[PDB]
Parts: sequence; C-alpha cells; structure tokens
Amino acid sequence: MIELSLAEALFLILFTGVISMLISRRTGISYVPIFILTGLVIGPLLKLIPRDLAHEIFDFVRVFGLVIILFTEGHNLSWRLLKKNMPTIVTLDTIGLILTALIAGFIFKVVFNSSFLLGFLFGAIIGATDPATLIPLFRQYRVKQDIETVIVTESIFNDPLGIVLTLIAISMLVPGYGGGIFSTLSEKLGIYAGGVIYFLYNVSVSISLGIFLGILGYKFIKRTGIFDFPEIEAFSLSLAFLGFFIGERLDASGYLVATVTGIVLGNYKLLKPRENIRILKRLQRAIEKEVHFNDTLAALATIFIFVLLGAEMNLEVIWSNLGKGLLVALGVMILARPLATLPLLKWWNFREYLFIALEGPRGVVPSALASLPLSLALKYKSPLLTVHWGEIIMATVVITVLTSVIVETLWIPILKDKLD
Amino acid sequence: IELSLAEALFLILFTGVISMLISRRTGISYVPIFILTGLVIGPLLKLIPRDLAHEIFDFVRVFGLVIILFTEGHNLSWRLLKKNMPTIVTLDTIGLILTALIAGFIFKVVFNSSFLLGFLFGAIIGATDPATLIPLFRQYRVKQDIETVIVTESIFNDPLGIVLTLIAISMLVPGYGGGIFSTLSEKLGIYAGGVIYFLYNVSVSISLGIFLGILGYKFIKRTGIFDFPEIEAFSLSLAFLGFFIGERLDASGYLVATVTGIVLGNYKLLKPRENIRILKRLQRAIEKEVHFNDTLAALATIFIFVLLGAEMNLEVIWSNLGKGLLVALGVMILARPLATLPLLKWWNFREYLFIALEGPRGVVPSALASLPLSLALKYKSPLLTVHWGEIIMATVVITVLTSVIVETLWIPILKDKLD
Amino acid sequence: MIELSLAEALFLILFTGVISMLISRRTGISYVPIFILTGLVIGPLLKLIPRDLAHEIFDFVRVFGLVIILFTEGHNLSWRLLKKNMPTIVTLDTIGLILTALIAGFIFKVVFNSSFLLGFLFGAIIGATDPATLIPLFRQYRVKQDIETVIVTESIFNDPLGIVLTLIAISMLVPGYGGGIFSTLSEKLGIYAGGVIYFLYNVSVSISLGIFLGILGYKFIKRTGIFDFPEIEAFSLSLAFLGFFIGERLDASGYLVATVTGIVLGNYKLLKPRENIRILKRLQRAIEKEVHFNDTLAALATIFIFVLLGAEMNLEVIWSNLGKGLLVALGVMILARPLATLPLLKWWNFREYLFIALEGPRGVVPSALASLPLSLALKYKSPLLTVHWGEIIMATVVITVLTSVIVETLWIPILKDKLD
Amino acid sequence: IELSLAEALFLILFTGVISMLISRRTGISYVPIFILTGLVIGPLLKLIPRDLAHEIFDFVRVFGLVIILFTEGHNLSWRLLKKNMPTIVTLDTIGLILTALIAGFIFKVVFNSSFLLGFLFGAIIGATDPATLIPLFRQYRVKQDIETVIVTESIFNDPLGIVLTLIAISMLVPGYGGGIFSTLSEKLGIYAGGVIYFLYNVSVSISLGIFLGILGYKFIKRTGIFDFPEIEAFSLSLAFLGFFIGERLDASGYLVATVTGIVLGNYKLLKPRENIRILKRLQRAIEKEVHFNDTLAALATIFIFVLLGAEMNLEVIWSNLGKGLLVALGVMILARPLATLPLLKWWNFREYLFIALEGPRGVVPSALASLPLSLALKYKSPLLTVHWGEIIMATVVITVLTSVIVETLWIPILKDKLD
Ligand SMILES: CCCCCCCCS[C@@H]1O[C@H](CO)[C@@H](O[C@@H]2O[C@H](CO)[C@@H](O)[C@@H](O)[C@H]2O)[C@@H](O)[C@@H]1O
Ligand SMILES: CCCCCCCCS[C@@H]1O[C@H](CO)[C@@H](O[C@@H]2O[C@H](CO)[C@@H](O)[C@@H](O)[C@H]2O)[C@@H](O)[C@@H]1O
Repeated sequence: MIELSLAEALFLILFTGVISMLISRRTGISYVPIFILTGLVIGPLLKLIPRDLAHEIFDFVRVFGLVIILFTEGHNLSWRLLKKNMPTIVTLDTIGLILTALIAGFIFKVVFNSSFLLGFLFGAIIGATDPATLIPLFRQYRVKQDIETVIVTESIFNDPLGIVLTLIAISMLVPGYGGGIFSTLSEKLGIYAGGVIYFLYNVSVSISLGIFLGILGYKFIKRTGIFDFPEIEAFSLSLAFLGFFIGERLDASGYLVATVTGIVLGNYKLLKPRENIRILKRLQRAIEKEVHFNDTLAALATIFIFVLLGAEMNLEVIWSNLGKGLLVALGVMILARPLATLPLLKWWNFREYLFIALEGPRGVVPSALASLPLSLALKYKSPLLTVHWGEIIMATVVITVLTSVIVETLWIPILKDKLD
Repeated sequence: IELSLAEALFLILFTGVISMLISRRTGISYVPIFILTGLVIGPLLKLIPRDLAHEIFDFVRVFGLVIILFTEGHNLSWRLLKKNMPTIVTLDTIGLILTALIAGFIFKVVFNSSFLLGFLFGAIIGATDPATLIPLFRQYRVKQDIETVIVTESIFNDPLGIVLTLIAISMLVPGYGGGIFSTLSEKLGIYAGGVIYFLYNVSVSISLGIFLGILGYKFIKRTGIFDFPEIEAFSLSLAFLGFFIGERLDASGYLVATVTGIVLGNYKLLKPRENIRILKRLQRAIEKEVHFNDTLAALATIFIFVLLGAEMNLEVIWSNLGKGLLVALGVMILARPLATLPLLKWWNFREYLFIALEGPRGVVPSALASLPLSLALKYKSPLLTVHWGEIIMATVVITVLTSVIVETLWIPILKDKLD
Repeated sequence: MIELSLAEALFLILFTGVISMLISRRTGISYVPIFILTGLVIGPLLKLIPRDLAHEIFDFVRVFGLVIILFTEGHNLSWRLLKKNMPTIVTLDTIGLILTALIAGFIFKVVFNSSFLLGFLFGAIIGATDPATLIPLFRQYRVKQDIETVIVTESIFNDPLGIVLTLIAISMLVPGYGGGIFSTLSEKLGIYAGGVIYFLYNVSVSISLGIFLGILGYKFIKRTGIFDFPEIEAFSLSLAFLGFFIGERLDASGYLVATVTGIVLGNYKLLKPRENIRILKRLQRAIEKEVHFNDTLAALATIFIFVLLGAEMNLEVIWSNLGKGLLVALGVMILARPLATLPLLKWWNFREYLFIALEGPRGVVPSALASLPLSLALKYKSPLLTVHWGEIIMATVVITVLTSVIVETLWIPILKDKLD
Repeated sequence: IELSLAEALFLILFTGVISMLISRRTGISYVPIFILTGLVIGPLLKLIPRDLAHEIFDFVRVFGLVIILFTEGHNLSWRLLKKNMPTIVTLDTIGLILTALIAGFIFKVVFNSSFLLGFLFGAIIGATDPATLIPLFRQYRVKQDIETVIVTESIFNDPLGIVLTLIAISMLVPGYGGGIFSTLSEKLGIYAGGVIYFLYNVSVSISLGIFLGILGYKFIKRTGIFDFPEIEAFSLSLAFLGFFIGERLDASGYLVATVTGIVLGNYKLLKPRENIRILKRLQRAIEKEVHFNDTLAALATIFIFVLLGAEMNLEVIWSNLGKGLLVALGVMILARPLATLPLLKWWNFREYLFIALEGPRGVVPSALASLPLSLALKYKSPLLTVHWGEIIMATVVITVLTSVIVETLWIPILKDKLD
C-alpha cells in the first residue's frame, strides 16, 4: 500500500490511544502498559501494522516526539523548587544514572553473556525515569509534598541524560556513529576516561548553550511582543529544534539543550521596574498557552511512542527470553536503584530513602530507545551489534518497562503506611 | 538525516514567524511574504536542497491538507449554507469546472501544450482561499452575506479543487489507475465518464462524510470525552480515518474529512435529545479543540507556503514570467466571470462582478503546484515531461502571487466604485 | 541482493547462451528452443533469477537489443535482390502480416473469449517472422536460391512491422499509451480506418526519414572519412538510436526507421567518377567491420531475448493452458500463413507457394514482445488488460514460438522432396 | 523513459565521435575534449538531466569498468612484468598507498576536511591511465622499458585504485559494512586492520583470478570454441563471473577480472601440451576477441569521460577552482615523488624523476568521482554531507584535467631536459 497506509496507521494509533486512555480513565490501571498491550494487539496480533513500517515511523517519532516531550518537560518544572534540593539531585542523577546504568550492565551481562558495552547500553537506555504515571497516584494517596518535587526533577533531568549514556554506549559499539570529539578524546585519553571527559564536556556545553538560546528566546519574545497565536507556538517549536540542531552539530545532545531552554523559558522572569506591566502579563499568559499546547503535543508523542513500541516487539523473542527478562527487570528495580541511591542516605533516613529508591519506574525514553539498536542493526551491519542482540535488548527493555510501571504503580500505597 | 530535517523545520517555522511579524507591522498580507521568504531560503541561499524540500512537500501535501481542510470544515455555519445552497452548489460544480476548462484553453493557447495539460493546470488553480481577505472585509465593511458565500465557496472548492487534479493526473497516466474513472471513460468516453465519476465521488464522499461525523459525535456521547488530549487525538484520528477510507473507495478522502468537519462544526442539532447540562460542556470542549486544530492548520499553512517558495527555480520562472503574468491576469479577468455568469440569475450584476473579480487563489493550488512535476519526475510517465512540470508549477506560482496581491488591492477600490 | 545480482544474472545468461550454442553446434537442433528451455531451467526451475528482475532487464533489452538487432538486419540484405521481387513482397508483408494478425486474432478469440483487441494484439505480436534458424538449414538441404531471398526480406521487413501492429493494438487497449496523432485520427476517423491512416502515415514517415538519416550518415562518413575504429562503431550506434529517437518522437516506430537506415548504409553506393578510390575502399571495409561487429552485438541481444524469455514464463499458466496454446499454435501455423498468403498464388504454383506459406516460423521479435503486455499490466492497471490475460498471452506466445520453430525446422526437408 | 535514454546514448556516442575527430585533426589528446564536450551537453545546454546522467553513471561505474579493466588485463606481457616485478609491486602497493595518504594530507590542509575525507579523495585519484601518452611515447621515442613499467603500473593501479576507495567509503559508513575489514579494524585498529584487509583482498583476488583464467582456457580447450559470437559471450560471461564471485567474497571483483585478463592475454603457456595445430587458431581467435573487447572498452571509456563532463556543476567547480588547481599541482609535484622515492633504489635518479613526474590521472578516478557524492546522497550517511561530495568530485575533475594536460605537455620538454 502507498502513504495512505501510513495515514491508516496514524488513525489506528490515535484511536487506540483514545481507547486506552478511556480504559485508564475508567480503571485505575496506568495507561502505559495499556498502551503497550494495545500496540501489541494492533500490531503482531492482527498484523494491521508491520514492524518495518512501524519502525520507519518510529525513527521519526523517536526524534521529533522526544524533542517536543523533553522540551515541554523542561517547561513544566520550577527552578526555585529544584534549587531547594539542588545539591541532592545533581549527585543523584549523575551517580545514580551512571551507576544504575553500569550495575544493570553487569546485571545484564550475567544473565546473557555479552561484552560489557551491550549491558552498559542496556542500562543507559533504562537510565531515564518517568513517574508521570505516579504523579497523579501520589496525590491519590496523600503523598508528601517534598519528595514528589525531587523525583519530578530527577526524571525531567535524567530523561535526556539516559540518551547521552545510550548514545555514548552505542558510539562505543559502532565506530563511525561516534562524533568527532568523542573519537579524538577516546583514542587520545582512553575510553573509560574519555567517556567522562566527553560527559562533562557535552553536558557543560549543552546546558550553557541551552541557557544562552533560552534567554535569547525570552528577549526575542520581549522585543517582538508576540502575544497572539500562532506565531508564538511556531516560534517555540522552531526554538526547540534549533537548540537541538546546534546542540547536535557541536557533538552534544541537542535533546538536553532544548530541554534546558524549556526550563529557562519555563522559569525565567527578569525585568526592570521601569517596564510596563501591559506586556509582562501578556507574555505570561501567552507562554502559558503555548506551554499547554506543547503539553498536548507531548502527550500525542508519548502515545505514539508507547503504542508503536507495542506494535514493534517480537513475541517470539519475548517469550523465548520471557523469564530471563523478568529476573533482569525485578533485579534492576530492587538492586540497581537502591544500590545507586545509597550515597544519598546521608541526607535522609534509612527508611525514608528506601521509598524513593525502590519506587523509581522506567517509562517513555527507554520505551523509545528499545528499537534503536535494532534500528541500527537493520540499517547498518556490525559484528559487535547483531540483529539478534537488537531484538533481545528491545524485548528485555519492554519487559522492564512493563514490570517497572506495573509493580511500582501497584505497590506505592503499601509503602506509605508501612513507612509512614 | 533527521538533523537536516530539524534544521529545515527550524528555519521554516522561524521564517514563518518573522513573516507574520513583518506582515503584522507592515499590514501587508502574509502570504506573498511567505512565498518570497521561502524563495530566499531554498534557491537564493542554496540553504535548503530543493529536492528534500520536495520530499517534505510530498509529506505535507496530504497531511497538512487534511488537517487544514478539516479545520476549515469546522469553521462553518450550516444555516448560512442553507440560505444560499443553490448559489454555492452552482458555484462549486459548474463554475469550478468551467473555470478549469477555461484556464485550460488559456494554458493551451499560451504554451501550445496539450489541452489535457492545460486542464490539469486549471484543476490545480481551481480552489480558492481568501483567508487574507477577511480582515479587509471586516475593515472596509463588505456586506455580510457576500463574505459568507465567498467563504463557503472556498471551503468547498478546496477539496473539489483536488479531485479534478487527480482526474487530469489520472488521465495522463495511460493506465488511468485502472480505477472507476477508467472504466467509465472506457464505456462512456472521458467526458461523460468524468462527470459520472465526479458525481460518484462527491456523493459517496459526502454521505460517508456525514456518516462519520455523526458516528463521531455519537462516539463522544457514549464515551463522554471532554478533555485534552483525548479529544484532540480523537479528532485527528477520525479525520485520518475518514480520509483513509475515503481514498480506499477511490473517493476524495479530503472531501470526506471536510464534510465531517462540517458536521462537527455544525452540530448543536441532537442537543435537545439529551439533557443540555453536559452538552454545553462538550460544546465548549469542541470549541477549544477546534481552536487547537486551527493553530495546527495555520502551521501547516506556513509549511506549505514557505516550501512552495523554496521549491521553485528562478531560471524557469523568469524565462516564463513574461507569459506567466499574462496567464494570471488572463484567468483573473476571464476565467472567473465566464464561470460565474450562470450565477447572474440569482444575484445582482454588480454583486456578481464583485464576487467574480475577487477570486484569490491560495493554499490548495500551492500544495498541488509541485504534484504534477513530482509525479512526472517519479513515475517517469512519458506524457509528463519534467519540463512541463516545471512550467506548470512556475505558472501556478505566478498565478498565486499576482492573484493574491491584486485581489488584496482590489477591494477598497472595487467596493466604492460599484458598491 | 544489490546490482551484483544483476551482474550474476548477466554471467548466467551469457554462459548458458554459450552452452546452448554448443548444443546446437553439436546437435542439429535449432538453438532457439534450446535457449528458451535453458532459460526456463535457469529461471523458474532453480529460482536463480526471479521473474521480476528478469522483466526489469527485459524491458531494457526489449528496447536496445531490438534496436541493434533490427538495425543490423537492415544492414544485411541487398536492395537489388529485393528489388528483384519487390512487387511480390510489399503486398506479402502488408497483407499477410495484417491478415495473419487479424485471423489469428479471430483464432485466439475463439479458444478463449476475449475482446478482439486481445486477439489482434496477439497476432500483432506473432506478426514478425524469423527464418534465421532456417537460413543455414536451407543450404543444408540444397534449397533453391530464389525463395530464400524473398523470405529473408520478408522477415527483415516484418520484424519491425509486427511491433507497429502490436503497438497499435496495445494503444487501442490503453488510452494514454497511444500517441497523439493516432488518438486524433482515431477519434476523428474511427478506429478501423484510423488504424489504416496512421499505418500508411507512420510507415511513410518512418521509411522516408530513415532514408534521409541514412544517406545523411553516408555523406557524414564520406566527409569525415573515419576508416579507423572505434569511432565508426560509436557513430553507427549513435545513428541507429538517433533514428529511433526522432522516429518515436514523431509518433512513428523508430525501430523501422533505424532498420531502414541500416538498409541504406548496407546497400548504398553512390559516387562521382572524379572521386578517388583510396577512400571508397576504406569506407567499404570499414562498413564491413562495423557491420560484423553489430552482428555480434545483435547475436548477444538475441541470446538475451530468448533466454530471458525462458526465465520469464510462468510454468503454472503454461501447463494450465498447455493444450489450448498448442491448438492455437499449430492452428496459426497451418491456417494463418496459408490463408494470408493466398493472394500471392497468382505469381507461383499451387504447390510452389504452399511451401513458403507453410514454412514461415516465428522467433525473435514475438519472443521479445511476449512479456510486454504483462509488463504494462504490472506497471499500469487497466480493466481491459488484466494481468491474468498478460500471463496468458505470454504463455501462448511462448508455446507458439516453440511449436513453430521446432515443427518448421524439423519438417523442412520432407517438404522439398515432396514438392520438388 | 527509455526514450530519454536513447536520446542520451545517441548524443553521448555522437559526441564522442566528434571529440575523436577534433582530437584527431588537431592532434590534441581526446580526453579533455571529452570532458569539455560532456560539460557542454549536461549543464551548459541543460540538455541532459544531471541526475539521470548520475544514474547512467551508476550503471557504467561497474560494468564499463569491468570491461575496461578486463581488456586492459589482456593487453599485457607477463615477461615484461617478470622483468621488473619488484619495481612494479613496490610501486603499486607502497607507492600507491603513500600517494593516497599524501593526497589526503593535502586535501585536509586545503579544505579543513577530516583526514578520512582527504584519504578518500586520495584513493579516488590513485589510479592512473596514460593511454593518451602512448602515441607521444612512440613518437618522441621514449625508452621502451620505461613505457612498459609505466603501463604495467597503470594496469595494476586501476583496480587497486578502487578498493582503497571502497575502504575509505567503508570507513565513512559507521557500520563499516559489517565486513571483514570491520572486524579487523575492531580487533587490530583501522590501520593494521586495513593493511591485513588489503593483503587478504589482493591475495584472494589474484589466486581466484588466475584460477578462473586457467579454468577459462581449459574450458575453451574442452569445448573448442573459436568463433564469434560464442567466444565473446564466453569472455564477458567469465569476466562478470569473476567479478561477481570476487565481490561475493568481499574481494575486489575488478581485481579478479583484471587478473583473468592477464591470464588470457598471456597464455601461450600450455601450448606445448597439446598439438599446436588448433592452438594457433585459438590464439588468433583470442586475438580478434580481444580486439572486439578493446572496442567495447573504448566505448565505455567515452561514456565515462563524457558523463563525467555532464555531471559536474559549474558553480561549485568555479567557486573552488582557485584551490582546486593548487590541489592538483600539489599532488602532481609532491604526491608521486614522495611515494616513488622508495623506487629510487632500483632505477636512476633522472629516470625516477621522469616516471614520477609523468603520472596522469585518467579513467578510474573519473568513474569514482561521483561515487562518494552518490553514496552520500543516497545512503544519506551523516558523515558524508552532500556538499563534501560536490567538493571531492569537483576537485577530482580539476585534478584529472590539469594532470592529463600538463603531463601531455611535459614529455617533449621533460625528456630532452634530463634524458
Ligand atoms: C490562565 C487562566 C487560569 C486558567 C488556568 C488553566 C488551568 C490550569 S489548572 C489544571 O487544571 C487541570 C484540569 O482542570 C487539573 O487537572 C486535574 O487532574 C486531575 C487528576 O485526576 C483530573 O481529575 C483532572 O480532571 C483535573 O481535576 C489541574 O491539575 C491543573 O493544574
Ligand atoms: C573483407 C576481407 C575478406 C574477409 C571476409 C570476411 C568473412 C566473410 S565470409 C563469412 O564467413 C563465415 C565464417 O567463416 C561463413 O559462415 C559459414 O557458416 C557455416 C554454416 O554452418 C559455418 O560452418 C561456418 O563455420 C562458416 O563456414 C560464411 O557464411 C560467411 O559469409
């Protein structure tokens, strides 16, 4: 079939998305696994959408959708609230993310023999976190104000970072894919240390440039004074993708850049008392509307990601490695998190921290990166990265997300009473 | 790969923003600014690979159009249609087709091209979109009913302006797509077959259209979905469903989507059935949904215009503007009136001359500008030399530009000097 | 596989061609059906070459190969020898070709219900003749000098003409494919008469223009005086394809044009006694070499055509309609020819003509046009021309060529003694 | 579709003919005339769509090359090779590679491009083909052995000039094709891995080459085929077989074919086995076959050159000729000698300087000119920006032109002033 098949796919996607959201609206079950299972049914079960096409879309979505999503997530948070607990988090992401990634790598490595790189990329994928399916649930069981903040921040920050780790890990697996400066710093200064140097490098660059472009955007809106639709929205998207582009060109993760810009505009209010208020309020409201708009967009993107992930998976590989994946998953949930969150114990009680450690689930970003290695393997051949291992990784990640979301979402309340 | 895409989207959207700025503060209509800026971005700076832009255009040509026409379908009043339904119907069937033919004759006798090619050009330049005229309407206080009938004309010509292109296109491909139209053409000749095919198309499209609209509303009732993002996802879903099925039955999915848009945009009808209580809520929810979609459609519009700007090549358009302008003036001065003269029986002569004269060509042709060239270049069909493609496309560009601008300058003079 | 699969295909083609030619060199059996069967084996039997790829090549070959072949065939004959029997032949081709085409159309029509057009195109395909596999055989059994000439001429002339009929017939089946002037003359003056008017038209145009370009070529070689390789060869090809191009642009069969040019250069010797002989002999020999070269080329092309035809066929359709095809074939052989060659009886005896009528076989051109309708059906969809009918036509043609060549080649000698 | 193709072939071949004419009567070498005429035909007249020409080039790049290199393999003397085999081997391995590297350094420091891109450029401009020099050789009476070693250098550099390109190309594609070279690069680094890969390639290619050659001759004996067209079909068949299998085992099929060409061209060897009676006949049959194939190869050569002429775009080449010429002079004056200095140990200094200086770049680079651009444009690989492609290609054009012409003008002066 021709591009009308793509449209058909689109309709099926959105429709099923709506349906699933209805299920969640009508049943306390999180919408994520519903999305996934729905994708599975709509895909492999009924062969309505083929995996090849599914992936063909999935790359596009993997880019744009994630950009929008991350940007918006950038918009959502509040800098004061994060500054409140700033020292805690930076370590938390940096150490946790990497440590979780590394240890799970070791974890993955044992279950199926693989060069570390494979494991490390697995963890790098599972790196990110998404308690977006818990945030409502927290309010639903009188969860304290304080921790929700730091967790939210953790997710919003680690989402792009998991990618970086992933892109780093992948770059290690395939020579040409690695950017220039990484290659240089690697050959020159080893891979272990090179990873770190490039880490601090691209992080610093990305965040700084993100700030730059962000405030530049703010000033632009200031002078231009665009309070009316749709130019503000268009400008927003253009800005995000700009940050992403430039960021990626300079061998950095443009995702983090855009995200950062989102944080800026989302939490930047600098003005001279000489300035009128006729414009500040207009820009405020404008920003608000644009934000909500992109919230909708990001929602769409999210739905796409989960469902497509659903129709992406190969049942055979899954079932074949069903159990193993499970062990890996629960293992990750109950070992990777607590062990990588140990060095925060000096800030909260042996009981207190246990919650936030044991609670962290895995969602969007890893769901979107599950097919990436497979994508490459299909696109480019490499002995280090077999297609086989691609399918394996993807399957395991699927299981991981499922298990994580389900178990965490289910066992939240029990924790509360049993800890507070 | 995707990096270049990101760059492109960035500069396009940014471009659009800037263009809306300069249009805002200079008061000039935004469209020509769009086209010219796109011109800058593609060929002038050589920043954008024309062919990639062509790919993106291949993307937008269906989806952007679907969305745009859907939202257009929303912004409609069934009542105001009901008032002048015969005027409209006469204007969008007979008038449109006649316009196509006439334009065809023009193109033929100006380029020595085959009449089929000319007719293709006509079909492409059929649809109109005077969204830029509206502010001038409410500003110079043009009579309401006129504005209404013109608008309602556009909303209907946009999708009908598409099928006719697909017709001529299908006529160029020797196999005729092996579709219904092929058969009809074989059993009754191309003319008759074409007519019957048209009627089939429109009929089924509208029936299935209102069908899906109703099914949609009903679905909302049973499901009771009133919140973002569920409602929007639903809307898009329905749109593309309509389109997909539409084309699946060889009918203009665009027409279908538009019709569904009409349904939703004009559905306070089954309100007295259920308690109005929740119904008001769904009404306003639909309203905000519509607004959102309006924004989307605006975006897609920007895409289309700017991309059209970038895709053209100055060599051809220059070498052929000397004739091109003449073609444009030609259609503006001859095609519309001769096609709208049957409408003289209902309305006044002055009113007639006005509504005929004021006929700007907008988005839809721009979206179909590259289409013949694309099909020619891709399918490598013998009847469609690529040069012909460039010719048509350029001609379309000229036409659009000139039409939009002089129509935009017509009003103040055109009103007072006759009405 | 990538374009190396095409190369593989090439090797297989030529190799098997060589093999088959060895068989014919080592066994009196004509090389044509050997080629075909070889193609069948190498194709459908072993799936070494897929039908899709096979056809993809087959279009290319269908063009260029035929051009070269027809051109060379143009070169081969001698104008004096044809002028000897000129009145006989013109009628013979014109009437026979059309009549054979028409009657076989009726013949095809009865065996399987079809609109005439289908039958007419069948006959149009079977139109051409190729006794190239008999020409040696004639010498092998002391066949008289006279008839071989007229038959040779008949083939060389009817080969392009069968195409025209075919292209005409096809054009009738698919609207857009028909050229401009045919369309006009058809709508204006009916299809029956339109066919004739366009026939005389494009024939006259093609032959005239062919002469023009031909002598133009001769003069060019004269002034330029290119006696050395390879410029003469390149120029030859360029000329042929030129004639073909221009011919096709003016809604005429460029094949016939090129062929005609070939006839010209092959048999044109005009010079002033004032002119030296140092150049005439050089151009003579040059022409000779170029001719032989293109003979080789044409041979290659021929091999391609037959073998690819072999790997093109669908065994299922064949077997399904095996018998029917046979009846059609022998029917054609024993009815179409004699009945369409009746009006030459006023020139030769009731016995004499019977030979040349009953002997005409069908070869190259029809072998190359067997897949054309199918080609279109696959490329373009049309209710009048189903893919089904495409496969059918192709199969029937295959059977026809096989049967024709085999039976004629086998039963030649018996005729001689039993008639002379 | 095919109509345009026919037009193209017509004008190309005709063009070639004319070019050979003007080259014949003006005495000037035919190659630059080829390139310039192609220039006329493609961009100048806009007669030929550059991209279609690119397609055709994609066709010729394998087949034309296979034939050309095969026939080249024929025209060879095993004896004369045996004489200076070490000189040759040293010249085609170490010398060639060194030339590539040096050119790479140049390209890098002149365009700021990555060293890999430069090296790609080097690999492309590696191979040489001085077929235009031969007449000047026999005319100005250059020493025989020199001519021989240079020729035998070319015949071997042509295919080796290809693999190195495929190397750098493979290096650009991140997956490295997942081939042997990938593995070797992973286990031993790109340098070592590349070397070992090279040795593997050459070894297997030659072994299998002579294998197929022998198998070919033997086949002829058993089959006793001495006549057109059987013999020719056979030849081509064998060539493409060699190529196919060659590439199937990730080896340069070009190298294989060339080697088989060497085998056939130099096989009077097993004559004393069988009665020479029929053997003389097969010998001469092989001779005429070779001649035929020579004609073919000439044709393909014309194709390649003219097409190269048509494919380029004057904008880029102009905007970058200022540097381009410098790059060319650069390689001619620096790359060869520094790469041929190890050959100083065998031959005299004057002879060395001569054979080094006189190093024209011919067909093979021209065939690989568009290849990086093609792969970049098609695969859309991130490391290969299309602009880079245009740059490389143009640079190659400049290089070829200048090299050929100044080398062609070198000889008369270059001989007497030092030898
Ligand atoms: C700018 C002019 C003032 C207008 C403010 C715009 C609305 C911002 S307030 C904005 O409202 C949402 C939908 O009503 C609420 O979202 C809530 O989430 C709940 C979680 O199950 C759902 O029941 C929703 O129905 C809603 O009650 C609230 O969490 C959010 O903060
Ligand atoms: C121009 C200088 C003189 C050289 C003349 C070139 C050769 C032209 S003569 C040219 O020779 C062919 C191959 O030997 C012959 O072809 C013959 O056909 C026979 C049919 O089974 C085969 O046995 C062949 O071996 C050969 O004897 C002959 O029919 C043809 O006419």
